[PDB]
Amino acid sequence: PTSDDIFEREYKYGAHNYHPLPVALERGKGIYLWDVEGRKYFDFLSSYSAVNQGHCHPKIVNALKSQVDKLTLTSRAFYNNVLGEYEEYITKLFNYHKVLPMNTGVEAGETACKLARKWGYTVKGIQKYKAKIVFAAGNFWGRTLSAISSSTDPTSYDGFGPFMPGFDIIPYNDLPALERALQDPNVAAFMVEPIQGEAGVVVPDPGYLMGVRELCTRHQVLFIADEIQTGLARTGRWLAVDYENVRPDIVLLGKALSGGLYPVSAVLCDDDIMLTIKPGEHGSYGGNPLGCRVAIAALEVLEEENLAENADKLGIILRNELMKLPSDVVTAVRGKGLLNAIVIKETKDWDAWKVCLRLRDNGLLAKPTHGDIIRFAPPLVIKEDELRESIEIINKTILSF
Amino acid sequence: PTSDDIFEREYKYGAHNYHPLPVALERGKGIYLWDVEGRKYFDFLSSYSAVNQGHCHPKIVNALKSQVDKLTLTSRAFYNNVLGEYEEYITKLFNYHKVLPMNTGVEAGETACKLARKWGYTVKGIQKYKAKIVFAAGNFWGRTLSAISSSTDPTSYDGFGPFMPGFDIIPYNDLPALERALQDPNVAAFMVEPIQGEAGVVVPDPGYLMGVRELCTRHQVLFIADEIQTGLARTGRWLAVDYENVRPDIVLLGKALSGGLYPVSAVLCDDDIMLTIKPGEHGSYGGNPLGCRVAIAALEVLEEENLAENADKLGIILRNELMKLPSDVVTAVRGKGLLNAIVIKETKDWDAWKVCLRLRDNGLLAKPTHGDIIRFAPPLVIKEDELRESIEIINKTILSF
Repeated sequence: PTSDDIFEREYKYGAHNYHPLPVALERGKGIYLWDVEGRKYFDFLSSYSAVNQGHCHPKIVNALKSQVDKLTLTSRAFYNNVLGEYEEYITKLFNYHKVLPMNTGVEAGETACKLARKWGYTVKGIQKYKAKIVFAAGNFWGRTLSAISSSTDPTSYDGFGPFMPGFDIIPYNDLPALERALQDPNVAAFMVEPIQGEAGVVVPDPGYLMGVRELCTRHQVLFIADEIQTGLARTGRWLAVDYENVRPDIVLLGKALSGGLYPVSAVLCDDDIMLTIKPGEHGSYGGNPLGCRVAIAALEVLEEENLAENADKLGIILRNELMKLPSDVVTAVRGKGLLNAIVIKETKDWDAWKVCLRLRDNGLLAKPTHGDIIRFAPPLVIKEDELRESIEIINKTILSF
Repeated sequence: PTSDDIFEREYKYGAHNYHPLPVALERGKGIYLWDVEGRKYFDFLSSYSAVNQGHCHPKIVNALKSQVDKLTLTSRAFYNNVLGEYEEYITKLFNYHKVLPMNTGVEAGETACKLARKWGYTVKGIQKYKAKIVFAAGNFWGRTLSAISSSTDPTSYDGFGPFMPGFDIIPYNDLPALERALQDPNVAAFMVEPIQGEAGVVVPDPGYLMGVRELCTRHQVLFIADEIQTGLARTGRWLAVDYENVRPDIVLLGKALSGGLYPVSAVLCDDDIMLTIKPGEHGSYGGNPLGCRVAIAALEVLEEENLAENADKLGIILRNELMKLPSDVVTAVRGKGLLNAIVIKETKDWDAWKVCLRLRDNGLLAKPTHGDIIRFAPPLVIKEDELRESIEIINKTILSF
């Protein structure tokens, strides 16, 4: 079964909702992926930060193998013995009272919007169904009807309406725009990524998150920080918001929360928000004992291998080296920790897709995000010499055009 | 760590979005659950049909353990070697051209609504954002803002608006009401459960699904059958719709699709619907190689152990025996296969909660659904003598009041 056969079979029997980079992977371990032909690649996407710990981390694998023989799912009609250990662990780790467990990132975002609205009505005193949520242009939090109703990307929402009302959109990285938007007393929450991943690793200016915190507090608005991609050591801190020492009202986690072994996501917040949802009023596989064992292990790997500090150090090296590329062809380099992107001067001859095809040819896997943006985001377990070898692949590729 | 300690820890550190039956489970195998005190229970919920194959089926466990060491997640930016084998398998099994993989049931329902709307606009020719979707009262398909916008249960939507427009609701089990609703040419789809699970195992009348098929065809409306709970042998056929030999336009699968080992869900339909979504326009962990290995195994267990035929035979026995209970206390018995429920004459002295507490005391786990409905739904691997022992527990419990 060749790579072309894999491409062809999916084309026959699977929906056409993606056009992946033409490479067919069979095995992953740490920073490396192997295709069915046996070729070896640096993984410079890390499954959008879901494998921050590297592919198939043995401690996370071992947690899954141990728990799968015991109990994998009771549903929340009953209690399982694991969920509470995990809740105590993660809430103490991030210093919120409570966690609401879900499965995918978009489910955590949906839960956050529901909390915001219930809190708006029952605590802030907004009149029923006037509550607003404000989002930043370029945000991405998944693909339900609600999440695409807050999107400014036409490919995500065009042809899928009508849309969820009550969602307002302002520019990213713009404190006067947030201040203006929050003059409306019916706003219940502002949801924002500390760095916008799918928009192309858009890093806001120093001080933006501090201003977001202050403005949300000043106007009695919940600050929801979406760290589903940026959290869990990817940017060089436990949360990307830690760079500005700000405490969001709601923090969303996902992706790396399982090391890529299981869909686990989390909504963290204090009692005054969490308990506006009463028994029977929300839920989901959420909180199952298998995913909880996996996530405990995945978090322990992050702390025990000091991956945030490694991501900080190596991300400095990565951005410094990438800035040595010619401004003729690479027009920007941006990122924090090991979440980085370059922008290429797209001609009609070359574009980010062709660059990623050639990087693939040269043993490195990256994906383009808008026709001129390429993300460079290897697992945080990468070592300095591996990183420098990968950078030289990048340099060879870009300078080969 | 006692059962009371487990209750207490979750109360401290977890959201209060459930009030589970007070029992703390540590181990599951086949039809049985064990709590942390070591007590043994018949599982008569089957995690809402996610463990149709029984808890921890060894073939599904073995598929997970084999694949977790190889590769668990590349994301859909690249191809993995497993997804296509699974797509070919499941599409050939249910005889649709294509599958769109997702993770949770509500994500499959969201995908279905998105397909319906895109198809409405781009194929049926509905004007943009006039498309309607019709749902049946009592439907349940999860807890996103969209799904609660179609709900008629106030606890699911009250305090969480404003709501998704374009969703219309008619009575269940009512062909004249569907016919009336479909006179509107802007209706793109009707979504319906062949038996409504969370509503209390509401079985529609013989011929309802045939009439739904005919009316949807007559009026150029997509018939979306939600078999996330009813499918995969639970009701005694591969799909609950097979009892009426009808072919929906979209079939949703979930829950048992993984044997409870992994959140896997599926959207099945033919090219003329599926391919209205283009690359970049929808997605998600969806289609990851670990979940695909699990789901292949889980489907093979269903076919190889002939669980649909077992569910049919034993469900006949279960309903016959339950009907022997006095009409003074049990006012209805309903179900197909091993998806069944009883309705109890709730006084102020007794209610379904107290019944389930006592069943728990007597070694059987069931959950109440509306204050007077108790579901009886053990895994399909149950044997006749185990089923009769469980029935006698039910009889002892109900007659003890």
